[PDB]
Amino acid sequence: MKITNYEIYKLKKSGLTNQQILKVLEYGENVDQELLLGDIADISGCRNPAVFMERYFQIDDAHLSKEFQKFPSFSILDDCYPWDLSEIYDAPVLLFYKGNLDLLKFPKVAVVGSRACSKQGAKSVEKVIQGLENELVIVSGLAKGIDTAAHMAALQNGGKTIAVIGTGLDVFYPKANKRLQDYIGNDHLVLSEYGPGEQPLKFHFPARNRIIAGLCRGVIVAEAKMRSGSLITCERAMEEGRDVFAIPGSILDGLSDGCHHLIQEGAKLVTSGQDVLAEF
Amino acid sequence: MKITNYEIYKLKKSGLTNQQILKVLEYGENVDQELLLGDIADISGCRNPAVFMERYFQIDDAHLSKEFQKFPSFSILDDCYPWDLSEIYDAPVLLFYKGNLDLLKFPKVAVVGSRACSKQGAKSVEKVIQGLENELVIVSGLAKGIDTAAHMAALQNGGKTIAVIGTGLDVFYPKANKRLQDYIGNDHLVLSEYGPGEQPLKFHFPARNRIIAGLCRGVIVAEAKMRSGSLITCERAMEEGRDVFAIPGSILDGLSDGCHHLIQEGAKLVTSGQDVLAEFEFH
Repeated sequence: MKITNYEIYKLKKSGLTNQQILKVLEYGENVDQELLLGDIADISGCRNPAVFMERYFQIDDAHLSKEFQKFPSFSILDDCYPWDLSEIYDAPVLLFYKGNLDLLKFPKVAVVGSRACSKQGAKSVEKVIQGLENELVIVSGLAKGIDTAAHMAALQNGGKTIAVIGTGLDVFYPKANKRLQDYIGNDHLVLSEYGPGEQPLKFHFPARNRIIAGLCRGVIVAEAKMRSGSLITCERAMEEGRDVFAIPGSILDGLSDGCHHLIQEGAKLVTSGQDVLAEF
Repeated sequence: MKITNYEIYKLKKSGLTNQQILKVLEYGENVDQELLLGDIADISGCRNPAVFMERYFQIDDAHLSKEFQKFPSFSILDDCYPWDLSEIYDAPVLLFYKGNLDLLKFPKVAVVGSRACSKQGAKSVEKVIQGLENELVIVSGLAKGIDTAAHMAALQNGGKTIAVIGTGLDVFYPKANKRLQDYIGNDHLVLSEYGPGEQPLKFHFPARNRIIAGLCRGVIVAEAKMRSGSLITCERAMEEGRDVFAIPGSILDGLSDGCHHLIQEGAKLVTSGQDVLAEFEFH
């Protein structure tokens, strides 16, 4: 069989992990993605090949084809799949989108931070983004706090933004961002690994963060704490050889302890967009 | 003539600069500071040797000896002069003091910053000093703002402080800090290059800063603005091979811009006294 983007989705639905599909596609390369089901089951390295195959055969192709086609997609096999993202560990094998794929061709910068951000924190992000002078596409995860402030700031400056989410492209999270998700979803770009109707499950968020970081050469931090999600994203981005740009804060409040730890560990302290641009 | 501490003061009063006296004392070493006036005038490298010698002879020794003896002193020739301060360019040749010289025997850290700091800036300095756990003598210049908060934090913790002033030991600048200067002079140590009745002249402050930095193995910055006095002290401390520990702040205020610039340039970002202690050069 020819492994198409629909087949990649069908393999995920049959129980194959992203790492298992990566092994299959790695082998399938020098054979033009023309592999037998018994070989796919073998190459994948899954526990019970007979269980995977049974799950594959039980799939109602008519009902799955409708589901797969609800939102457009692209895979690691497609030419449009960005270079920086392919280089990461566990690179997403298939991504569903809503918007203009042309945004993936321009230079990108990630922006992460506190879900419960201060008014100070949000202004700091805006100030840094304005100073970027629309030279970079703002990549963030649409969650409450500085993610929202980073999206809004790139929009107001007359530039372009990419959102990457932890739900299906039809589900909205956080509930308040429905309008903002819909807007970027038309004029800009919203990316997701999750199919229609998939819920904001806890594990989807650290997973989604891997894509935010992976898409960009650098990550901008603001108001990150000592054992926060933003810190984990930056520490993992540093491991992928990506630049971390940390915005400092007060040593009294506790809101910027992660940013300060990152700067001590080698990250670049940033005060303006020019500080970010000087490194890029 | 034998160059004594009184003679060093008399040379400063005759028009010789600190660098000029430093050249004289360097040459005078292998001759046990026994040089004649014509040689002192020559070695110093002053523009007009005849004018220096004239001025030296016009000095009323009785009036000057009373002035010199008003407050005790020590010079670069004395055993008590700290070795770290001797290593700087243009090391003070003579220092007048008020207090306990024993404080010069302990490990010291400089604390510099904004004259017009914020309440957050002062609390940042207090937090970092508290975390030092009285392991270091707090060296600062008695200026309003960060300097005052540095001295008070040392005092409250039950620690020791050294003040380096830009006036005479009987002059108080700023006027509001009189009680603090008087107390530091009583229980701690106040140092000055300036003789009795000398006023807070603008140039006295950058000069005084060279001693604050020179005395210590590290400098702590808080709320240093761009093109500020605190930044200049740190940039020169970095040139002298001293560690600079910068306390970060908001990127909005403009207050911590100098601290942020220093961190970018290689200075250590600090959040506690433990962060300072972790990287501090002791012996």
